[PDB]
Amino acid sequence: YFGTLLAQTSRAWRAELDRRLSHLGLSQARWLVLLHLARHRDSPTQRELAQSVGVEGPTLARLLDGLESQGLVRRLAVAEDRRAKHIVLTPKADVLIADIEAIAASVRNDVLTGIDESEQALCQQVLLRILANLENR
Amino acid sequence: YFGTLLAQTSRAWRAELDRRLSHLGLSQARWLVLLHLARHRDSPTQRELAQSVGVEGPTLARLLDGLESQGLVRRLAVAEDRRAKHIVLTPKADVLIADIEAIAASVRNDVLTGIDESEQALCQQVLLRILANLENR
Ligand SMILES: [Hg+2]
Ligand SMILES: [Zn+2]
Ligand SMILES: [Zn+2]
Ligand SMILES: [Zn+2]
Ligand SMILES: [Zn+2]
Repeated sequence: YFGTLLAQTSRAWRAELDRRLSHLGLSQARWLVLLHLARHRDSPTQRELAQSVGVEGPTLARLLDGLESQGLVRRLAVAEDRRAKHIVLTPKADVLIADIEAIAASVRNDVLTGIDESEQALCQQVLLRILANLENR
Repeated sequence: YFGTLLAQTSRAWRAELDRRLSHLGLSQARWLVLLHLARHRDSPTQRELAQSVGVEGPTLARLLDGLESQGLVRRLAVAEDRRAKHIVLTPKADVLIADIEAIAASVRNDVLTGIDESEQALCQQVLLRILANLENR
């Protein structure tokens, strides 16, 4: 049950990151929204962020209210022809994102212990094909 | 962001299974509880099932109320020295589980298209080490 092994490994890794991030009080998915904002250079729309964070739109709206309440995000227009609200991080958020990335790097280091760089690369190519098979549905 | 590629691939595969199962009206995780019951030979406790399905206990209790309401599961004692409630499938559930497994096999077939048996095996060994690294925390 290949799909089950993938889901279990993914759940275990996100549990471990949620544990290492637990001091930050960023409950529900909220730290994972921040992490994804930190990682893309474009400012996403709500629709784009929900896609990548992996959550329904109405769920993201609640997550975003939380982060916005804490002064970590704003919903803003970003171009003369991008008038919809885009989600942008604030300067306040930067000491926070720096810490979240450092902790996410720590979990990545530790969970990859003992795994060969070539085998990691091969594992990634298998996952990318599974994803293309799904996305090309 | 290896962890992100794993989570995205896992989310895409579970989305696809949820799509193929959508006619069965087994909303929230409920079909995934059934699938896990179908796949283990022992009857799990609530604690065991929550672990493997990947959900908090109180969340599983609601999922289970749903399935129990539909006559798909019972919570029962299973031994003279296993007096706690164990979750058992009903005979009613069998035409249902048969269909869910057939559909889960279809998704597995299709998402593995183009991926070599050796590379699948290698991918699984990488995931198993990541999981052991996490479980040996
Ligand atoms: Hg892999
Ligand atoms: Zn913490
Ligand atoms: Zn992202
Ligand atoms: Zn359906
Ligand atoms: Zn199971």
